[PDB]
Amino acid sequence: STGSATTTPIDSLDDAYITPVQIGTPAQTLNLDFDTGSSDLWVFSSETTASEVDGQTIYTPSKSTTAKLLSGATWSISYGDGSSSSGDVYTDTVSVGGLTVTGQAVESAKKVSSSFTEDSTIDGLLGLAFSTLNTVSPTQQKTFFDNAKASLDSPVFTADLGYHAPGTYNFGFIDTTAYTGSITYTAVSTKQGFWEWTSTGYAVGSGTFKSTSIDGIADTGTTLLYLPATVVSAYWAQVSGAKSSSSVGGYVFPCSATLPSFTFGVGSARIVIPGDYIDFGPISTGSSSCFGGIQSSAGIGINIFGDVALKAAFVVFNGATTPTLGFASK
Repeated sequence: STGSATTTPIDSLDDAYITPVQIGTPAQTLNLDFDTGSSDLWVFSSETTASEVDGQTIYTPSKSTTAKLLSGATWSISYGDGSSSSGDVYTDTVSVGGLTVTGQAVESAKKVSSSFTEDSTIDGLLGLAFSTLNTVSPTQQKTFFDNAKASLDSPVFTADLGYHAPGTYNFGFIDTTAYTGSITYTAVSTKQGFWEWTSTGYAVGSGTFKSTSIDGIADTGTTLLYLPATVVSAYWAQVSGAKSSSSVGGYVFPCSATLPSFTFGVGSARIVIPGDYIDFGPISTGSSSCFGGIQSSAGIGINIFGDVALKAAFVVFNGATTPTLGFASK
């Protein structure tokens, strides 16, 4: 089998992307944030504290003839941005772009933190990291991809995120019309549960490529590109007036600037992020200070190839027995 679904930016900055997902019988369609950095499929629901729902579409398990309470199971997750959610668990039928999994764990939120409430466009998350990170207790549950894998034509999914435009998540096949040149595959460590790989270096604008190993994760659920402070300083030093602002929480730059591109290495191949992809707009409405899309990872503990980097590429998440990642230009 295969599946193919369009993913759409939630706002004019590409802060996140939502993908429609069918849950239950009859189908209830919710718009989920596909997150290769986590491993829980959780939804706003009829069980979510009413004051914490503000415009999201909710899953109502009592209206699904295929929903079954997973008795005793609870979940609770905290994300790198400080947000969190928790609740109980149902199994139900879940379909993405025509690919159907029966018996998928659907984690129903009883509580969500303010950032989720305040984002009316995201109805939940669909985790695509490794199932070892799934938070359901006492019986850990599998991701949608893990449950689908055996049925797929090939044990892969691909992320093709757009810049200020829709893109595609495919399951079970590689669309050879969706990229240019060849796909370069690179090794993955699953020891931390992530799609963790090692970039071979970077360049800033038209500058020379610096060969240096940068370990990080391919994370569709993180907006920006988080890299070591040395790399990030070298980037912003090429933008007149750019500075790191403790009060804003990162590098800012004059909105009048033209940003240089940023290149990252995948083996001997190179992915070029155009400068415009690194502009996240005014820090507050009407400000002439703009927020940068490349930020230091020094306070995170891990480097994160988030959407800013991934949207410049066609990305293969290869879930074969030994997983690997593939990157192509597009």
